[PDB]
Amino acid sequence: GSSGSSGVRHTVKIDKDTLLQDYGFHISESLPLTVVAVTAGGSAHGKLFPGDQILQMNNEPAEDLSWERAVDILREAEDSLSITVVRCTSSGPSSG
Repeated sequence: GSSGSSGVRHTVKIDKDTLLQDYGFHISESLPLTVVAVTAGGSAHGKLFPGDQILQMNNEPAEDLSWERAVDILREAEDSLSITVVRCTSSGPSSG
């Protein structure tokens, strides 16, 4: 019975750019890896967005994985990076 927050998980791949010298999107140094910025038309264009919470990185549990560890996964990824995030929105109390 795999069920929970409305937010659905979306597995998207990423890659480093030759001009932006980065994987398009960025990540906060804090423990709770949360998309801080998402290039507009780069590698993580659309695939990700500033506000989501990383759930998996290169086939690894985010819970037992912190920014520090992720920083090593972002570089390790040579061919591509299998990053997964959730898509949840404040629905309910939202008033206008």
